[PDB]
Amino acid sequence: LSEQLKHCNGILKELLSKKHAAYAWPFYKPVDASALGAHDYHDIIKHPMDLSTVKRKMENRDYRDAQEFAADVRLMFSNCYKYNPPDHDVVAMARKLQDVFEFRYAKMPD
Ligand SMILES: COC(=O)[C@H](C)[C@@H]1N=C(c2ccc(Cl)cc2)c2cc(OC)ccc2-n2c(C)nnc21
Ligand code: NI
Repeated sequence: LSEQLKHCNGILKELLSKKHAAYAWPFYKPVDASALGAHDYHDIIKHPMDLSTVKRKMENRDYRDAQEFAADVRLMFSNCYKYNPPDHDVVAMARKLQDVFEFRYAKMPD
């Protein structure tokens, strides 16, 4: 459980690492809707999430189990799949980052 959360922290660090930066970078910080001209973003996405928030929650010991952590990471991807047309580049980047997440998350210590 402590062990499971360390696995989660390792994943998080990987998702933030240089190795994945080419597709992970849109997920590094909260969506700035005004900056992007996306004035409908917060009407469509009721629960924003991003990797810096996941990181803060982990550093603050907010996550009590792996399932809670996974739910936030997956929310982040779902927000992207909900807001953007499925043929947009940002969606391809999300799918690639999600593949990295899901395959390593699956190796949960038990
Ligand atoms: C106008 O609509 C947008 O730009 C989306 C809201 C936005 N697209 C993008 C986006 C659009 C095109 C490319 Cl190639 C990459 C990211 C986006 C860009 C960012 O730059 C700091 C941060 C977040 C996003 N992002 C995420 C995550 N989900 N949607 C987006
Ligand atoms: Ni889940």
